[PDB]
Amino acid sequence: AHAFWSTQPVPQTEDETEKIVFAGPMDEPKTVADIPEEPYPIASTFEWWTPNMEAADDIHAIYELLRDNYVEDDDSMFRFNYSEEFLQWALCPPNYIPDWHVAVRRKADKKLLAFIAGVPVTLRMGTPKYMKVKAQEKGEGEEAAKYDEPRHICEINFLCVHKQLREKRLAPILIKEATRRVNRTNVWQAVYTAGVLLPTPYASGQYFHRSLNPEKLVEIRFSGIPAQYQKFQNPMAMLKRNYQLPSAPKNSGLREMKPSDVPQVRRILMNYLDSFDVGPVFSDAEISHYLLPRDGVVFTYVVENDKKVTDFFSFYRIPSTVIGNSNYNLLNAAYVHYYAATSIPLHQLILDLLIVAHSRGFDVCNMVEILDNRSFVEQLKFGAGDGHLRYYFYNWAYPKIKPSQVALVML
Ligand SMILES: CCCCCCCCCCCCCC(=O)SCCNC(=O)CCNC(=O)[C@H](O)C(C)(C)COP(=O)(O)OP(=O)(O)OC[C@H]1O[C@@H](n2cnc3c(N)ncnc32)[C@H](O)[C@@H]1OP(=O)(O)O
Ligand SMILES: [Mg+2]
Repeated sequence: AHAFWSTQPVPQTEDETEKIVFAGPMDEPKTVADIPEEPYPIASTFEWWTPNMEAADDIHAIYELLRDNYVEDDDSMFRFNYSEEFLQWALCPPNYIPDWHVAVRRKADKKLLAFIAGVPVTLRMGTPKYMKVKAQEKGEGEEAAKYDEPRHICEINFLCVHKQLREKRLAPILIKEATRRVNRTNVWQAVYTAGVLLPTPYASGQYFHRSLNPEKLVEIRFSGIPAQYQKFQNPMAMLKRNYQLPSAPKNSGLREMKPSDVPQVRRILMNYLDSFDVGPVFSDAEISHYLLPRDGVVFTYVVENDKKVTDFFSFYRIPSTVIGNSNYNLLNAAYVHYYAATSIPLHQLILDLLIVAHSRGFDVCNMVEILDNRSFVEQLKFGAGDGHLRYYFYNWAYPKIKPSQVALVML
């Protein structure tokens, strides 16, 4: 059934995954000198290209590929429209490796046909808590702890093959060439997410959506007027009423994050993320990059009490193209990013996220049920959507975990 994935160092079935008791590698330990130094062969009408993320045209090329060919919902009504500013942010974190960004161009006209991106991430990915307990019970604690140290790996995103080149087996060639470039830098695991089921996730969760401009969401058929709002004489005013929000944040002490906040946000986030099995470790430079406000891209607020940062939240923007509607072209969505609460209940922190997003013109707030996101779904009127996000590793055995034990937000 899987001509390419059956060749790769990943768990092949759920049955195999339910047998995994320790974290660790799947593949032959290899070394850098064993890996081919030459790019993977590709047909003579194509060429490999390494975009220059400091070049505006190169970012534009990648932008147009993804605006016209990247992921859609399952009914082909919405397609992501990541902005050029967001791709420069997401692709160029501290100490990014230019060669981990891999593209195929048609050699004739230099048309971008395919793309995949890798960035560094420092991930805790040792054996999870529930499995470490079984280990203790069998007298296998040392095997179970072997790979506890945070590891410097590759996070993969933005895989895309142009619609005219679909189902020609171009994606496996792009994946093999990214793997080669990453293994040439002495990194042997990756982490990625997908909406589709592939062999084989270590965690899966639903997406949730909090309506901020319900009249537009209904108009573009992102949501409907739900059948129950029919027993009512007037269905939309009632829907607006249901989702209305304050005009200003309710936490006194909330403000935008500034550079001098970086070391306090680092400490409070790192302490919070320790409570999850799988999660990133960020330096001060990586907190600056991922969390300092950037117009149109990432939005971050802290709660300051007695001149100390005690809580914060962040959200990022990804608009979607609305595939043909006469009144609207764009869905403006905010996505819950990292957060940490120490002074107030998480629901009261995240209400201010919704208030800020709504006053900044966002139509919906989205999240996956990772972190402690399930703890504010009902009070903040999030509803499950039709999608899921599945988390995967390349070359890493990992016991199945709940999505509430995952702390890596993927952009
Ligand atoms: C150590 C470092 C390792 C670095 C790498 C780690 C691994 C990273 C892995 C990538 C993580 C990406 C994370 C994200 O960005 S997920 C977002 C993926 N992007 C999209 O959905 C955009 C819209 N669609 C497309 O652009 C194309 O349909 C894609 C490119 C998805 C497939 O193109 P196409 O439809 O033209 O097909 P093909 O004939 O060329 O190839 C068919 C083979 O491709 C396997 N397939 C299909 N979908 C995916 C998928 N999402 N991840 C992995 N594999 C996938 C499929 O099972 C089959 O293999 P097999 O079933 O026959 O065995
Ligand atoms: Mg193809």
